[PDB]
Amino acid sequence: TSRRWFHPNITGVEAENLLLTRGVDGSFLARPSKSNPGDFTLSVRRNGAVTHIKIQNTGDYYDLYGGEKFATLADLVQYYMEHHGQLKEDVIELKYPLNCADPTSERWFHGHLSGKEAEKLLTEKGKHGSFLVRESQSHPGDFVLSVRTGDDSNDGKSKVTHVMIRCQELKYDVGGGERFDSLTDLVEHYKKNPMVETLGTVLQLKQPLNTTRINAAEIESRVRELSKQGFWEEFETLQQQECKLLYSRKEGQRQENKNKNRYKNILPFDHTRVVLHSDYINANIIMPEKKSYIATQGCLQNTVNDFWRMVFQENSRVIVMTTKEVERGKSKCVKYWPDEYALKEYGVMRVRNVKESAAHDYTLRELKLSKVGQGNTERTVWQYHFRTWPDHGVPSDPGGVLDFLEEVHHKQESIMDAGPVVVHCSAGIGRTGTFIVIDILIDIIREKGVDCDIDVPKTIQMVRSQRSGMVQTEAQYRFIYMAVQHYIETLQRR
Ligand SMILES: CC1(N)CCN(c2cnc(-c3cccc(Cl)c3Cl)c(N)n2)CC1
Repeated sequence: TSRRWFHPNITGVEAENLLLTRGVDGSFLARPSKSNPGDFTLSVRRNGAVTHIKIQNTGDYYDLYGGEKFATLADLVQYYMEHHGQLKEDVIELKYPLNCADPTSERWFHGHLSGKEAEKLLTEKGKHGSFLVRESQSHPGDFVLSVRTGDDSNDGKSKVTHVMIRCQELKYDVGGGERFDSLTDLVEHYKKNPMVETLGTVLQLKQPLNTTRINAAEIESRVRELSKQGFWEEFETLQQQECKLLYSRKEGQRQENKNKNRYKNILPFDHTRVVLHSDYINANIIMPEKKSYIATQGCLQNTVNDFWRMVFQENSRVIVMTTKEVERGKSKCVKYWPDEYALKEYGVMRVRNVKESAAHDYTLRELKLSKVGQGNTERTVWQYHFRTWPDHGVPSDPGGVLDFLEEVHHKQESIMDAGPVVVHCSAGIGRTGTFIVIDILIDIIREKGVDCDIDVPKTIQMVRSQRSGMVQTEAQYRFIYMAVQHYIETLQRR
């Protein structure tokens, strides 16, 4: 629960020299692979030298070359830090995190801000405990910590306080006392032991100032601002918080459930998993914080029957399939529906394919699900199979996805008693999280209009607290922004 071992702005050479001059045998760090965008590299020191292990994320999961697949870098690191003797060349041990000092991935670091801007933002958007750290324009190389204190203006009950931070010999201080190795160490220190002014005011550092909430109508401008690197800084800052979602996943780790996971390490949270009324399926309920989703994996051969038990149990009437049955040569989902016009039984569940409708970007399958033994349990389940998603990367234009979800939305709305919408791909976190986050953001705009606030990272973080790894890559993070922008332009044209 730390994640100081990730260095977002480090070359392969610098990582080698940091392990050799400030590390020891066992010291490790992770960095984004500059060789290919979207990849990563685990750099470990061993026997007086540096070994680089490749981690690939094409959009579905983190693939540790020579290792196992994970939903987050945090789980990857924790897995091998606790299972000493799994990563091998001769076992290669992860012992000591080489902590990063870069604050460019901290939610509260706004190097650009000035004095007035910091006060204006903290005044207009901030509440009690809202703080931020910026670089001082007065003293080149120093920083300033701004904090708003008071009660939730124009009365004096609240105020803003500026606390200078001096950077001397690679370490930071507030003018006296202890000196910290980085701004993060300084901040985390005063989040526990807040400063106390001479007259009693406690400079509490509750939450960082929110700068990612925007008005939907003004999405076009925020997109341009994030393009000359902004997306990357904002996305890795979201990744920096993944270590705050280390929730219980005991049920998926039982022996009797191990073979129900397409990837043993990608598991559902206990507190949001779908419990079947034998009870286990790798799926989670996603509740936006009326319409909910079930984010789940692609069916294994031995989980098709459980999959339909879930669909029936939850009264789901729509399935969003976002992957071909095979991609890049490897399987991603077992065909769990019968051929057109055919009827087939999956355990106690019975499925008829009434008719298939081919579209440009997807295939629709009108399915009639029922329970064997009782001829009053029949309901129509509409499977929307999106088939035009590239094996590598993301769509170049979001119109296909948006038209796809627009149709999926209206079907769901036309069924009164409908339960959660089932969305799945390979591991059910990458594309599945992308489709679900876009659907959530689009829902808000369609209801409240373009004059509403939306917050992309906050929405992804809220979804990640219900299933780990939702939305996997920066390409998918950027594509979400583009889909929202495209949808906004449609509304403004009509
Ligand atoms: C410029 C900067 N150094 C990087 C971008 N920026 C921010 C701010 N806030 C979030 C955020 C918002 C809601 C939930 C979560 Cl979990 C997060 Cl992390 C974020 N992802 N980036 C500010 C500082």
